[PDB]
Parts: sequence; C-alpha cells; structure tokens
Amino acid sequence: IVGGQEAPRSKWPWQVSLRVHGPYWMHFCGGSLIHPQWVLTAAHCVGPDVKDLAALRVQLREQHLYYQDQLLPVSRIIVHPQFYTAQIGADIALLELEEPVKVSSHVHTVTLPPASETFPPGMPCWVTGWGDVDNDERLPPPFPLKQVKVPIMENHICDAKYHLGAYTGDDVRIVRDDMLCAGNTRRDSCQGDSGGPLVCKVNGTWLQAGVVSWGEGCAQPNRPGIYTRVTYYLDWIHHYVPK
Amino acid sequence: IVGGQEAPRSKWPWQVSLRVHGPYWMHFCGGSLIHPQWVLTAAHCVGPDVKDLAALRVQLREQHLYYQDQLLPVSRIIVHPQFYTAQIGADIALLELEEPVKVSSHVHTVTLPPASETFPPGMPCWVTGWGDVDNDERLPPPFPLKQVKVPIMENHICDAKYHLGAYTGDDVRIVRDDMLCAGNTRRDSCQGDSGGPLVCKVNGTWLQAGVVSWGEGCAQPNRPGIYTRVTYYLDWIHHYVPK
Amino acid sequence: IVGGQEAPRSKWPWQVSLRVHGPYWMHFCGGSLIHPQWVLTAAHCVGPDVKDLAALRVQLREQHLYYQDQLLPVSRIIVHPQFYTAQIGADIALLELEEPVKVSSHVHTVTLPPASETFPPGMPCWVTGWGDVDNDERLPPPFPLKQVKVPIMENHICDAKYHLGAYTGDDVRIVRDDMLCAGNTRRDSCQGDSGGPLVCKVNGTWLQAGVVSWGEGCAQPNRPGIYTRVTYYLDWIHHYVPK
Amino acid sequence: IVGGQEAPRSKWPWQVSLRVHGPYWMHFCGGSLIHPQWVLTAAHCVGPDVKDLAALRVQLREQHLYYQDQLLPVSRIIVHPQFYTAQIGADIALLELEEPVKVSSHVHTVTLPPASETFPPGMPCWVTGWGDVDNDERLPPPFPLKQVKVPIMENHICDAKYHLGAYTGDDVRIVRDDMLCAGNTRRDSCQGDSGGPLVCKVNGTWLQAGVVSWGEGCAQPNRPGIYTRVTYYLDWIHHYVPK
Ligand SMILES: CC(C)(O)[C@@]1(C(=O)Nc2cccc(C(=O)N3CCC(c4cccc(CN)c4)CC3)c2)OC(C)(C)[C@@](O)(C(=O)Nc2cccc(C(=O)N3CCC(c4cccc(CN)c4)CC3)c2)O1
Ligand SMILES: CC(C)(O)[C@@]1(C(=O)Nc2cccc(C(=O)N3CCC(c4cccc(CN)c4)CC3)c2)OC(C)(C)[C@@](O)(C(=O)Nc2cccc(C(=O)N3CCC(c4cccc(CN)c4)CC3)c2)O1
Ligand SMILES: [Cl-]
Ligand SMILES: [Cl-]
Repeated sequence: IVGGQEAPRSKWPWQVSLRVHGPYWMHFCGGSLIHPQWVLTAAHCVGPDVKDLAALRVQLREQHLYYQDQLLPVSRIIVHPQFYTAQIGADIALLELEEPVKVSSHVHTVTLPPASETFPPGMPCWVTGWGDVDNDERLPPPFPLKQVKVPIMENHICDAKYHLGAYTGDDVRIVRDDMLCAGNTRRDSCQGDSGGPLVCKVNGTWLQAGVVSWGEGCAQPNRPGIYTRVTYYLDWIHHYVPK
Repeated sequence: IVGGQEAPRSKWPWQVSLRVHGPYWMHFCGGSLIHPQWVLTAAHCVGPDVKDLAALRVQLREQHLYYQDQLLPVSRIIVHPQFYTAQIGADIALLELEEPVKVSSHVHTVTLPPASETFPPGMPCWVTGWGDVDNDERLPPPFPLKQVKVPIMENHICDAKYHLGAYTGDDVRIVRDDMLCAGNTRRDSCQGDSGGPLVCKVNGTWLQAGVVSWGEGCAQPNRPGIYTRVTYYLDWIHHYVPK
Repeated sequence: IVGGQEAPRSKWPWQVSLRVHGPYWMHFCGGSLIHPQWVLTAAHCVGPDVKDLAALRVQLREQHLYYQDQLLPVSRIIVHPQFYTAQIGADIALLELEEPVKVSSHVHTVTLPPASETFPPGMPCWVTGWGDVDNDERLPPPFPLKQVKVPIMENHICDAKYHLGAYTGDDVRIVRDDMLCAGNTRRDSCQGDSGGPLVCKVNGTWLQAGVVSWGEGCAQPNRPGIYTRVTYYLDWIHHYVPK
Repeated sequence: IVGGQEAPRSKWPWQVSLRVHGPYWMHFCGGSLIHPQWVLTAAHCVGPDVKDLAALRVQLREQHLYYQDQLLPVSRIIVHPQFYTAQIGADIALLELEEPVKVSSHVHTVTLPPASETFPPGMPCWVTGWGDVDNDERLPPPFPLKQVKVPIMENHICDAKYHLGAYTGDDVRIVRDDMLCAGNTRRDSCQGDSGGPLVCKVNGTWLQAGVVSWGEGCAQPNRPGIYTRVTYYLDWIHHYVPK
C-alpha cells in the first residue's frame, strides 16, 4: 500500500495473507474471506499454471505478518477458466479451506455486492494489505497491515489515461469491462497487495467491489490501479460458494 | 538462445541488436533488417509506453556484442497500434533508420514471406540472438551470436500444450492466430532474443516467418516459444516499408 | 546463529540489539548489557570510521526483533583505540546509554569475569543472537532470538586449525592472544551475531567470556568462530564502566 | 581504475588478467609478468586459503577482456607465508606458469626495482587494469584495459590521513612499512584492479613499485590507495624467480 497508514486492529476482519513455503512461510498475495470455508483472491497469485497445494497456506487477519502465525491448509484452488494474464482479465480465484473457520468480531467474512452495483466515482473505497509501500520498496518489519482510501475513477476515463504516453490505439481497449480503476499518485495498492480487497461502504455495509489485480507501476502519473470487478464474476463465484 | 551454438560469421547477415543508452549502449532486443532503411522487431521491446529515440540505437550484424560497435541512430519507431502486451498479440514493431545501410554479403536484408506462405509443421527453422542461454542465465562474455534449429509446430498443438498443467479452460485460446510456435525443451529462444527473427529456408531461400515474442520461461515442458507470425502482418509492414 | 534454536523468554536477559537508522531501525549487531548504563559490543560494528550517534539505537532483550520495539538512544560510543580490523584485534567497544536501564528479571546485566578467570577447553558456553542461520542465509521472520552451545577451544589448537588448508606459515599467528575460539562445523555464531556475548556458567554463575568478533565463514571445517577475549580487556572496560 | 582513460595498445606489455572458472573464465584480479614463467600478483586474490589450481588461468596482455582469450594454465601458487589479510600486510604472491611465454614488443616482463628505491612523492607512476570505474560500478563491455596516473604520497602522510575520521589511535599504525600509498579522489585503482602493477618511470625505465592491494573504498576523501611495496619483498621473490 502506497500512501495511507497502519490499519486499526478492529478494521478489515476479512483480510487474509497467502503464504508460500520456502525458508519460511512467506507472504506473496492478499485475499479476502467471503465465507468460512472460502477465500477470494486474484488468479495471477496462484495461476495460470497448476501449483502444489501443500506449498500454499492461508493466514487469517493479523495486525503484523509472521509474529503469531497459525497457518491454514488449503484443499482446492479454483481459478477462473478464462484466466491467462491480468491484462487480458478474469483475474479471480477461490481457495477452499480444509476446515471452516470460526467467525468473530476480529475475524469474519466480507459481503459481496449485489449484481446491480457499479461503484461510481466518489464512492468511499479502501484497499488494504501488506504489499510494498512504493515502487521497489518492501514493507519494513514489523509488517503492519496497511490501508488507504482510494478514489474510484470511471472505466472510460481510466482507459483513456492508460492511452496517454502510449502507442496503443485509442480504440484499443486497455481497461476492460470486467475491471475497475482506482487510486492516484499519492494512494494506490502495490506489489504484495494483489488478491486483496477493494471495499466500499454502501448503506453502512462494507462491500467488496474489487480484487487488487494490476497497474503500470504503483502511484505513477496517469496509471491508476486496476482491480477485478467482482460484480462481473458473482455467477462464477456462486457456482462454488454458498449463500 | 537455449541449446544452440555460436553462429558462423557468414550466416544471419540480417541480424541486428538494439541498444539502450546507460553506462554503455546495452543490448536489450534483437531485430531483422528487412529493407535498407528498416528493422523489424517486437513491439514489447519498445512499447507500449512511448520512449525517447535518442536513447535508442541499432547495431548491424556483429559476431560479438560490444567489440566493434558502429551504432546507427533511429528516425522513427512504429509500434503496431493494437499492441498492449505480448500475450494479447500484435507484438510487432518497425524502426526506420536515419540512413540506408550500404548492403553487402556480410550485411544484407532478409526476405519477408509472401502472404500465401504456410510454413508447414515440422519444417526446420532457425532463430538467432544474444539472449540468455537458459532460465535466468546470461550469455557470457564475449557475447557470441548464437543460433539454434527449432521445428515449427501447428498453433492447435501449441495451444493445447499451453493448456496442459494450467487452469485456463481448454476452449480459451492462449496461442492466438497472429502467433506461431516453435521449439521444445532442448531448443528455444530466450530473454534478450526478443524481436529477433525466426527464419526458414524454403525452396532454397531464407524467409522470415517469425519475430521472437514470448513464452512461459525458456525450454520448459509443454511451453514452446511463441513468435509473432509475420504473414499475418505483411500488409501492415508494407504500409510503411517499400516493396 | 548456526545450528542452534530459539531461546526461552527467561534466558539471556542481557542480550541487546543495535539498530541503524534507514527505512526502519534495522538490526546490524548484538551487544551485552554489562552495567545499567553500558553495553559491550564489537568495535567492528561501529568503527573504525567515526559514525553519527543519532543514526544509532539500542534495543534490550526482545524475543522477536521489531515487534515490540522500545529503542534507547546512545550518548557515547567508545571504540578501543588500538582497533582497526577484527583480524588484528582489539575488536571491542562500549556504548553508553543516555539513561540507566531499570533492571528486572527479564532485563538485567551479565557478569564480567575476574581477571584471573581461565575458561578451560571443552567448557560449555553459549552464544546468542539474531544473525544468519547459515552462510548467506538470513534469519527468517519473525526473527526469534537464537542460542547455541559451543565448546571453548584453546588458542593454540584454534590457531593451528586456521593454518590447515592455508598458505600462511605455521609460525605466523592468526588467532591472537586477545582472542578466544569456540564452535565447530555444526554450532557457531554468524553475521549479525557480531558484538554479542559468549557466556559460560561457572560455579553456578553466568560469566561473559567473549564478544562475537570474526571467523572464516560460519561453521566451516577447521575454522572455528573467533571471539574477543573479555578478560584481556577488563582494565580497559573498567576505565569507563563502574565496578 | 577510477579516472584516467583507455590504455594504448603499445603500453603496459606486462599486464595480466587472472581468471576463475565458472559459467566462463572470469577476470577477478590483475597481475604482472616479471619473468617468462612468473607472474606477480596480490596474495588476497589467491589466498590465504589453498584453492584448486585447475580453476585458475592467466591471460597475457589483451586490449579487451574476453574477446581473444588464450588462457594459460598455472603449475604453482606461491603466497607470502606471512600473509593473512591485506591490512596486516605481506599482500604478495607469485604464480608460476606451466610453460614459459614468448616475449615480444607487445608482451614482455616488467623490471623490478633495486632495493634502494623509495619512490618519493612526485615520481610519475601509473596503475592499470580492468577493475571497477567507481565504487560499485563495473567496467562496461567491451572491457578495455584502463590506466591512470596517480600521485605517490609519503607513508607517514598517508597513515595520518587514514586516522582522520577514525577512532583508531594516532600511534597505532594503519599504513605499514611494507606498504605504499598513491591516488586521490579523482585517480585511484579499484576492485578488480587488485594484484596489478603500480609502475613508475625512473631513468627512462619502467619499474614496478607496487601491487594493488587495498584501500577504504575507491577515490574517497582522505583514503588513498594502498599498495604492497615491492622493494620490501625482493628477497622473497628472488627465492623463486631467477635474475
Ligand atoms: C512478467 C512480466 C514482466 O513479463 C509481466 C509484467 O509484469 N508486466 C507488466 C504489465 C503491466 C504492468 C506491469 C507493472 O508495472 N507491474 C508492477 C506493478 C504491479 C502491480 C501489482 C499490484 C497492484 C498494482 C496496482 N498499483 C500493480 C503490476 C505489475 C507489469 O509482463 C506482462 C504484462 C506480459 C505480464 O503480466 C505477464 O503476463 N508476463 C508473462 C506472461 C507469460 C509468460 C511470461 C514469462 O514467463 N516470460 C516472459 C517471456 C520470456 C521470454 C522472452 C522471450 C522469448 C521467450 C521464448 N520462449 C520467452 C520468458 C519469461 C511472462 O507480466
Ligand atoms: C570481507 C570484509 C568485508 O570483511 C573485509 C573488507 O572488505 N574490509 C575492508 C577493509 C578495508 C577497506 C575495505 C574496502 O572498502 N574495500 C573496497 C575497496 C577495495 C579496494 C580494492 C582494490 C584497490 C583499492 C584501492 N582503492 C581498494 C578494498 C576493500 C574493506 O573486511 C576486512 C577488512 C576485515 C577484510 O579485509 C577481511 O580480511 N575479511 C575477512 C577476513 C577473514 C574472514 C572473513 C569472513 O569470512 N567473514 C567475516 C566474518 C564473518 C563472521 C562474522 C561474525 C561472526 C562470525 C563467526 N564465525 C563470522 C564471516 C565472513 C573476512 O575484508
Ligand atoms: Cl497453424
Ligand atoms: Cl588459551
């Protein structure tokens, strides 16, 4: 997370950390808990190639990475079948836990939006995670969960920005309809934040609008962050995840 | 180039090296001289973001990079306007030299195929360059130009191989129709060979079939190298380059 | 620490971590609290070149680096004046805290030996720190304090081992008389343990025998770790530190 | 070499490159030819630990590293028996070739000084090699041999400079009598230049005064380069190398 600050303990009870086996169980992506047995993340974190399940774990909300880990094994990885790269789109995946978790005030699921929600500019939206704090800069120990308020920008405005300083033809769409754009040069998600949730308050309820997917660098001029638009993928998600 | 060897000095008289200005004029990409004033290369070498022409030069065939440099400036870069990333396609660009090259036996143009030209499966083609000799292993000094023989493979077969050990649905196309596959787990192009030519000898003549574009690593199982198909872009090429 | 394990929270109440200012207060060296206002460490951690005191702090015993930091400033660095490199010797320094530490059971001073104290060969001593767990392998998050039991070895034997597989003439001393050796190919201190304490329990009391100083790598054959011998520097220590 | 420029082909016919086996025969140190079967270098290039002979080769004068290598195997490495680190001193070693080389105008030996020569300030001295061109900056391809004129400074002046900004006591000698100092903030040898020759013209004859040994960084304020003083080691050298 670039900009913003350390998140309070009481906030974002759905944030998860995905971990890959190595010298230690290292954080490589974010995720959100959307049901006690299911985590929603980005496909590019875990695909498109099939990886070994035993080498992946999940860690539910922690204020500080690594310090009191209790890692959770994963029984299935389901990746959107249209997924190949983040720029093509469909950058969405689900992890099913081997056991359901116990919800509580500090750990519980985020609500998905109804299909009709478009999340227009000036909706209040936050993004969270343990990723880099600027291009090339790692989050320092002790690795606090960070959060930042990001302005949503309409898709046609963001597509046109991505064409400024580019060779790509104006009628060749870079930002697609399954995508959502947010952030500016002071406030963006970054590497290590991928797979995490963009959430917006709507009628006093938190809704996950987006999944951190890609961008051109972090907080660069004319390059807002691009998120996978969850409304677009609800049917796919409900093929696997109960209501 | 993976699994190849050093080229004879008489061969590949069309091969070029693109150089970016820093502490030295460093090779980043290959290209092919297709007309006295024109170089064919991959769009991803020089886009999609617009770059400064002063920071770019071209070097014609050299047995060993850096030794006997005579660097040529570029008057124009033309990136295909449908290009945004290699995996979406239109990974093709033209550089216009500021001056015609005086052609000779050591330095001359390669022939573009006719629109009708089908390079049948199994046909022996060759790819050349100064790229990595394996995954994350740089070409050692003195940077000899390497060459390797790679069989062409039908798109259908190549697409299907990219689906093996992947989550992408089998109906969802990875290798697109403006692309061509060639290579295997012993013989491939690699990073720094990008933009370089895939050439086949057809009816005793050398034709350029491909431009090194991308792949999943170099020489991995079921992940042949992927080339921009030059026949697909002949009319765009000839819109700028004299016939 | 190579070949060791995580220390119990009750143990090593004198261990300290020195921190240098950058994007975070990063651990670079260990030390030992020998008096309420004084830390013993290795000169090579803070010299021979003069450094800025504002850029330096001290952290008292912590189970996991970075988590619960309460960083203490330093009023003075005193590097032994005969020090230039570790292999020549006098690798010993004092830091004077700006304030006395309020001592407790969790945080208290270690005892310096008497001048007469010979730590006989084979005696079991312990070394502690947050350094590398092998050659060029960092301590993984969450950075637990490690401990390891290392037998003391006579200088004559240690010197002779350093001569094996070396060109240095056998009459030319490598391990000097202000130094002490301990450790073997399974059990050693490593980079980032520097300045930390080698302690032995003698007649039921913990005495500091050594300061982690240098070695040829960590846990290599015939290259035991080398420590500054604290008895050699007692009078220099007591010239500054209250008895 | 920091400062100065590319050496002319006709100059420094005694310069050698030492090479270590890896992905390619990589340059790690300089040397000088002092007899057709003997090369003089620094001990820290090849010691103090015994290395495998088969993994070391020598390359006689080349204008450009790597381009026309003809590597020469080594039958013995003789390191000064007092050697342990460069700061202690005796940083001098000899390599005996398996065959004698053929001398010529482009390749021949350098003359050693008579024991009486002290090389006082304002002697004209040059140092040469293929090392870094500033702190942390590699010599760029094509790797030309560089040379730089360096001012000699008297030993007591250089020792006092090395004490400025240091904790080391004024009467503790850093620069020793077997050492020689040369260079300033514009003109110095650097990493990769070690083992190479400092030569000075005296009565129209080139004499090797020094062997590039160590320094505090390269071209840093108050830290001239330190060379092993060859006059001091003539007897040792003549135990092995004929007149
Ligand atoms: C891996 C890389 C470098 O290729 C990258 C990529 O990172 N590109 C890219 C595209 C767009 C933006 C950004 C970017 O700047 N960042 C940094 C910030 C990141 C970010 C992260 C989170 C949030 C936000 C929002 N602020 C941003 C996103 C990535 C980066 O490029 C792509 C855009 C094409 C891509 O997404 C991607 O899909 N890469 C990819 C796809 C498929 C394969 C490979 C792959 O394995 N390759 C590439 C091809 C190589 C190769 C080269 C020549 C010849 C051959 C012959 N076989 C092979 C071998 C290695 C790589 O990844
Ligand atoms: C390797 C290093 C970093 O320790 C270095 C060193 O480089 N120091 C040094 C000292 C003085 C100047 C410079 C310097 O700035 N440079 C860069 C420029 C170079 C240069 C090169 C050519 C020409 C010129 C002239 N312009 C300069 C010279 C080195 C550097 O430090 C020394 C001065 C002590 C030394 O010369 C040296 O002898 N090093 C050394 C000696 C013996 C062993 C080891 C060694 O293997 N170590 C160090 C100790 C480590 C360790 C740490 C804690 C605990 C344990 C427990 N067993 C082990 C393990 C790894 C290292 O090398
Ligand atoms: Cl086909
Ligand atoms: Cl002893």
